[PDB]
Amino acid sequence: ASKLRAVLEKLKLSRDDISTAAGMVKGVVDHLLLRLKCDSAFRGVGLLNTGSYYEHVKISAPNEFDVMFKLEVPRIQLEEYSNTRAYYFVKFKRNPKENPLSQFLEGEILSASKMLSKFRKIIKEEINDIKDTDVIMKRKRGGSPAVTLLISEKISVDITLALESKSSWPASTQEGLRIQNWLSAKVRKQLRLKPFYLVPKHAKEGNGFQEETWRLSFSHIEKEILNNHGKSKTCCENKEEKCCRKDCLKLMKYLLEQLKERFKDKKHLDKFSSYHVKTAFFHVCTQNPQDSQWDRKDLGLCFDNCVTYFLQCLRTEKLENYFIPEFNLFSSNLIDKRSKEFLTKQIEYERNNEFPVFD
Ligand SMILES: Cc1oncc1/C(O)=C(\C#N)C(=O)Nc1ncc(S(C)(=O)=O)c(-c2cccc(F)c2)n1
Ligand SMILES: Nc1ncnc2c1ncn2[C@@H]1O[C@H](COP(=O)(O)OP(=O)(O)OP(=O)(O)O)[C@@H](O)[C@H]1O
Ligand SMILES: [Mg+2]
Ligand SMILES: [Mg+2]
Ligand SMILES: [Zn+2]
Repeated sequence: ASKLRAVLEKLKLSRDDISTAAGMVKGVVDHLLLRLKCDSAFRGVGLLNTGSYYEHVKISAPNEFDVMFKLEVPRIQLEEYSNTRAYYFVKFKRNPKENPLSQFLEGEILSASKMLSKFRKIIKEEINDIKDTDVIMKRKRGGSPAVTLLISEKISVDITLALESKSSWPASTQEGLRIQNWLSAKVRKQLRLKPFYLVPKHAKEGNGFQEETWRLSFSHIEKEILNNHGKSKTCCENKEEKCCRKDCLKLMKYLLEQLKERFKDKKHLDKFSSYHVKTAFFHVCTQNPQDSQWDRKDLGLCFDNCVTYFLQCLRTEKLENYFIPEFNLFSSNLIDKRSKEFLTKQIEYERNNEFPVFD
């Protein structure tokens, strides 16, 4: 109640930190975007600002920014890899015109691993010829489609290549985005007329990866929803309509960040990410579609609703991707049962003890 408000106060981003970080990031990102347009493959590349900073749910410090370098790929033909619902091979239809991505084809399949290698290579060469600014590239991770930069040893920038398709969303999405009773059927229809994205994250094949696979991304839609999040079009535009939706997501993010920090050397929580609590939070929005169910005065209850839904997800080992219902973020394949039981026990103790990990 009063204690949660004091936590939200401490999580607020400093105006001075925002001013310095926003300037540093824009300078680096604008430069790379310019250099990439100069390569034959990446002529159409455009910027999408995404994740928690641009959703206004970043907590503590503005020290991690996300951007998509998107690229329209006309006449795309997707093939689902192995019923995984989220991972696809990219092929092309008949096209008289030369394909600008020819260099990355393996037979008829656009190689995610080749395209990412060149993307990463270009960015690497380019961040040397930045001289005015201190910028290094961190080592490639199999988990992330992103190239990660560190600016002035303090600010991380994740850049993901993203193919843009203006086609209908794949069939795996048909029962996703259950926003009809919250944001309206007409908004669901408008969002589903927007493009979708594919990022070069590869699917599991036995011991390793199917290195040519891409994964669906709806980061653009997640941002649209968080920054236009009410049943009322004037939600949070006036003092009579201040909801606690973003406050509840910030508190869930802080709960996980604090537990991950406390066990950062003991492995049990390494497989959990902020995307787990972001996804769970969108599900609680579907369950609680009225702005009256997110009144600022009910912060403690609204936060409890998010905590108990997340606990139910851990116990049942079910957390659907918000866009792709048959994609289980909490499957055995991804997170072993012992890790989920360990997180459940820490979160139960926090809920039973008024969240001492916040104090
Ligand atoms: C960059 C950027 O800009 N827009 C989206 C975007 C972007 O990151 C993604 C998109 N679209 C995305 O899918 N990222 C991703 N996917 C899986 C994972 S994991 C290893 O499966 O947990 C992670 C991830 C890995 C390590 C640490 C961490 F914190 C997160 N990250
Ligand atoms: N497993 C995932 N599946 C799909 N999209 C993901 C996944 N992980 C991350 N993303 C997308 O990439 C964005 C950036 O991810 P990132 O890990 O930086 O988290 P975030 O939402 O910015 O929150 P924070 O950085 O504060 O933890 C997410 O908001 C989401 O749209
Ligand atoms: Mg982020
Ligand atoms: Mg990131
Ligand atoms: Zn609101």
